[PDB]
Amino acid sequence: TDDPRLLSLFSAQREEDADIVIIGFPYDEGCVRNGGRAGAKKGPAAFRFFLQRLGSVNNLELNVDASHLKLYDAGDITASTLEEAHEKLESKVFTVLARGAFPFVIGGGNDQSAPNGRAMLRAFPGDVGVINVDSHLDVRPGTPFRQLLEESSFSGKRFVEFACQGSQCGALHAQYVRDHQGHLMWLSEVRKKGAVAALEDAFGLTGKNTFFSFDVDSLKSSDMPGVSCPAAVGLSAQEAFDMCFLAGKTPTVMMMDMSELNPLVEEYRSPRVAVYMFYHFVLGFATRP
Amino acid sequence: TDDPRLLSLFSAQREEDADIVIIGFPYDEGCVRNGGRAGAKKGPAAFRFFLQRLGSVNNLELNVDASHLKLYDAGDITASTLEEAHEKLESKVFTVLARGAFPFVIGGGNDQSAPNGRAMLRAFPGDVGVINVDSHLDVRPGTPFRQLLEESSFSGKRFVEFACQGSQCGALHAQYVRDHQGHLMWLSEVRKKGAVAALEDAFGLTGKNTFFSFDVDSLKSSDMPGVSCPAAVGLSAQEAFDMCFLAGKTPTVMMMDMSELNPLVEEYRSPRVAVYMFYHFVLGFATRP
Amino acid sequence: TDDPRLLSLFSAQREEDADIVIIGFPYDEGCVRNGGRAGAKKGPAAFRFFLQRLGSVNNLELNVDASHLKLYDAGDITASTLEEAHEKLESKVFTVLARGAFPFVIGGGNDQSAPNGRAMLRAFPGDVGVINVDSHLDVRPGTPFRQLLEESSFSGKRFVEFACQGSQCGALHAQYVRDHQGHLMWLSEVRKKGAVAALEDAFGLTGKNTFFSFDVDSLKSSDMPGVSCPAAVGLSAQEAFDMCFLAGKTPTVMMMDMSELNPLVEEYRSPRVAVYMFYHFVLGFATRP
Ligand SMILES: [Mn+2]
Ligand SMILES: [Mn+2]
Ligand SMILES: [Mn+2]
Ligand SMILES: [Mn+2]
Ligand SMILES: [Mn+2]
Ligand SMILES: [Mn+2]
Repeated sequence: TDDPRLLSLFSAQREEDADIVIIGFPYDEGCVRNGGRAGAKKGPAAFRFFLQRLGSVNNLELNVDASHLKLYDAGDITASTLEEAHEKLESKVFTVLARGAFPFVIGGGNDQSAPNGRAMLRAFPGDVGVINVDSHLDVRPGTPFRQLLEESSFSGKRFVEFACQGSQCGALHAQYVRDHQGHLMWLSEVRKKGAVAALEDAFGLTGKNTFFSFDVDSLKSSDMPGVSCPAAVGLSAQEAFDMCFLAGKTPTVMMMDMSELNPLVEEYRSPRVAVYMFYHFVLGFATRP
Repeated sequence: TDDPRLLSLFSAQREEDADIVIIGFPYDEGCVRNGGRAGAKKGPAAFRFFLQRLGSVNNLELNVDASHLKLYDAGDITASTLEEAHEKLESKVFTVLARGAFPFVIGGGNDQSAPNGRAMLRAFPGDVGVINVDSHLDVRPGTPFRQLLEESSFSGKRFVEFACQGSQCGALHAQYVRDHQGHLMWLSEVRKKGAVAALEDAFGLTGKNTFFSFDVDSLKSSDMPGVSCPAAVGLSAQEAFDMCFLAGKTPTVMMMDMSELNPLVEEYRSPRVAVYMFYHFVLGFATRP
Repeated sequence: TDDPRLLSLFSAQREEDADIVIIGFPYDEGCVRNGGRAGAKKGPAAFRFFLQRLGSVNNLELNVDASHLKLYDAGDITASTLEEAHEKLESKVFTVLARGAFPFVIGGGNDQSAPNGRAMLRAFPGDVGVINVDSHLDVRPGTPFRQLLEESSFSGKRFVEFACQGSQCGALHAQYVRDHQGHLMWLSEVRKKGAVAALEDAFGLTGKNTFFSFDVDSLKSSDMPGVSCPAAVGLSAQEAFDMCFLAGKTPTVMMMDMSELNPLVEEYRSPRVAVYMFYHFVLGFATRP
C-alpha cells in the first residue's frame, strides 16, 4: 500500500537471512511473584497483533528509513517444563548471537532475562555488559539478575540497574548490587539528566556486548498500564521510545529483551506502546554502520 | 447559582443572536477505517452531557470573563445517507459563517472536516487557511484533507499538519502534502518549541480565514483515551487547552471542528477533556476585540 | 524479610507509643455532591490493602531511613449518624494532637476536613494555619473550608487554596476566600514555580500549626483516576509525592488528611498512589529533628 510498516520488513525467506530475529517467551514468571498479576504469558500474542499493524518503515519525523532491514519471527519457545523452556530460550538466543544476528525476545515475565544473559555470556565469554531497565532491582535470593551477578565470567562493574525506584528497592538489594560493583541509576537521576543522556552514561559503563533488558513496568502506568506490576511513577512512553532508538543505534548493544507486558491487566494501549518501543529500536538499528 | 458555567451562556433566543453556534455531526466515519474503533457517532451526545455541567464562565486563574458571549446549540445534522449528511453539514456551517458568526462542529469522525473546509472555501473564496491538528496526516487517496488539497481555490501553502507523528505517517503522504506546498509540524517539533508557540507559527502560515480542525486523537491516550485511534504519545490535555485558548483569541480563526471523540472507547474522562477544550476556546474568544 | 516496608513500622504496642496515628473515615460526603461519584467511603479499606504491601522503609534513592518511626492504625470512626461521626472524628484527632502525636486521616469525602480543622483549632487556639490542596475551592454555602473560615479563632491570612483550577472555581467562591484574606495558588502558578517551591511558599503563609489537607482529586486523572471527581489536568503523582515529603519534613505541619479516594471509580492504581503519598510523608517525617 501507500504506507509500508514493520510487517513489510518480514521479507527474510529463512531466519538466517534476517538482521533481527524475534523470539517469543509466553510464560508468566517474573514480577507476578512480587505481588504482580498473572498474564504476562499473553504478551507475545498481544505484541504480535500490533506488530502486524504499526510502525512506518520510513519515518520522516526522525528522518530514518528502515526499508533495508529484514525481520524474522522465530515464533515462541515451547516446552513441557519452565526449566526446559529456559534452556531452549538460552540455546535459541545463543544461536542467533553466534551467527552475528540480533535477537529480540518478547515476554513473558522477567525470568526470561536469566537465560538471555547466559546466552550472552556464552557468546562473548568474559566480555558482556548488562543493563536492567526496571522500576525494581530483580535481585532477590530466583530473580534473573541475581543469577547473572553470580556468574563467574560476568563483571558486576558492567551491570547497571536503570530507572529503579527507591520506594521499591530493599537496602539489602541495593547493597548486593553495589557490593558486586554494579551501578544504580535511580528514576530521579534519569529524570534529572534526561533519559537518553543517562542511558548513554549507562552504555558507557556496560561497554561492549551489552544486553539491553527492558522491563516495561519501568514505565509510568499512565502510559503503560498493562504490566504485571503497574508503576505509579516511571519512564514516559516518549522516554522509552527515545531510549529504544538510542539502543538501536548503539553498535555495542547485541540483544534486547522486553519483559512484563500483561494484556490481562490492559490489552490495547500497552501492547501498542511495546510495539512502538521495538519499532524505535528498529529505526535506531537501521542507522548502524 | 453561585458558579455560572457554560450552560449559562446559552441565552440566545434564536440562533442568529449567538456568537458561537454548536453543530453536532453524529457519524463514525474517519479514523475507524484506519484500524480505529466504531463509536465516534456518540461523541456529540457525550460532549453535550458535559457541556451542561462544566466550565466557569468567569475564570479567575486566566482572568477572563466570558459572561458577555452567547452560545447556541443548533443540534445534530440528520440525513438518510452519509453523502446527504455531508451536504447538510457543509450548508449549515456556511450559513453560520456567511452571517459572521462562529460555527463549532462536534463530531463524529474526521470525515466531517471535508464539508467543513468546503463551507470555508465558499465563504472566503480563494482566501482560506487550514490547520489539521492530528497525530495522522488524513491524506490517503476519501480522507478529508486530500479532498481539500484537491480544491482549486485552496492554496496548500496555507495548510498545516500539526502534531503529526512520524511513526504514523507514510512517506507518500508527507510527500503529497509537501508537493502541495503544505507544512508538516511534527509532534517532536511542537514539543521542542512549546505547543502555543508552535501554533502561533502555524497561524502565521494559515493566515486569514483559518479553519482550526482539532482531531482529539492528537492527544496522548493517558489524558484522552476515548478516541477511535488512541495515541501512545501526543499532546497533553493542558497543551490542548492552551492551544484552544490561543485559537479563541486569534481573530483570523473563523471556525473550529473537533473530531474522533469516541465514548464507546472511554466515556467519562475523554468527553470532559473535549468540553474543557471547547471551554478554553470560548474564553479565548471572549477576549477578541 | 529482605525488604522491610511500611507494615514493619506498626510496632507500637499501644496507640500512645506511636509517632503517627492513622484514622479512617469511611464516609462518601464531599465532592460526590458536586457531581461526583459515590464510593469514597471505600477509600480507607483500599488504602489499608496497599498499606500492608508498599513502601521501602529505608529508601536509598532519597537516602532516608524511616526505621525508627512507629505507626499505629486506630481503625475507622464509627457512628450511627454522619453528624455523630464528624463529632467522633474531631474528638479523636484532637486527643492525638493533644499528646503531641501526628494524626493522619484517610477518607472518605472532603467533609472530613471540617472536624479535622476543628480539632486543630481546639489544640492550638488562635494559632492554626490550613492548606487545602484541591482542584476545587470547597467553599460553597456545608463545604469544610467555609466552615473553618467562619471560625472566630481562625485567621484567613493563614489559609491557602493550593492547586485550585480556574475552570472549576466560581468568582463568588474566590471572592469569599480573598475577602477573608485567604490565598489562592492556582494550578498554573504551582506549575510555573515548581510544586515543592510553591508549597514552601504556602507553608510560609500558613505558618505554625499547619493542617496539610490533601484532596487527591487535585491530581491529574491520568495518574489518579480513582477519585469522586476526576481531574483532566492537575498535579502529577511525582509532584504529589514530592509535596508529601516536604510536608513530612516541615516541623510546623501538625496533621494531614487525604480525601476523595474512590475505589468504585478505579481500584488498583489510585489507592497505590494514595499509599505512596502517605509513604513519602512518612519519609519526610523521619527527617524531622
Ligand atoms: Mn523486572
Ligand atoms: Mn519490574
Ligand atoms: Mn484525523
Ligand atoms: Mn487522527
Ligand atoms: Mn475537596
Ligand atoms: Mn476536590
